[PDB]
Amino acid sequence: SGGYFDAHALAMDYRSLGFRECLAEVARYLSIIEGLDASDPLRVRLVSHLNNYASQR
Amino acid sequence: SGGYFDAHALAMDYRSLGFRECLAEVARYLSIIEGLDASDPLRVRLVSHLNNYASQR
Repeated sequence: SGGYFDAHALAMDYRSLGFRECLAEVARYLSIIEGLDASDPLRVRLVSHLNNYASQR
Repeated sequence: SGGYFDAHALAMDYRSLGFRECLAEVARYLSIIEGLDASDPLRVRLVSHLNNYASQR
């Protein structure tokens, strides 16, 4: 408030970004390395689990 | 360092922490939900890939 900015709260926002960086790598890895397409059961279950985990937090 | 709060350093730590939280959830999810033990090929490759990706950063 006022002339003060909560840079600590801003720092905490990096947690969700780091979490999603890993989520993105999970999707890329499964797709490109493991060769699991967009309809693969495991790929969809795992990535959606991570999405829901992040949203809950 | 110095007499001030370094929000930059804290942000970097939250970023690295968030990435590892996703990695932790991936390992836990595979074990508990998917039922893949610690020596399962897929789980081993994915968890090891992410762990290496993290350290690489």
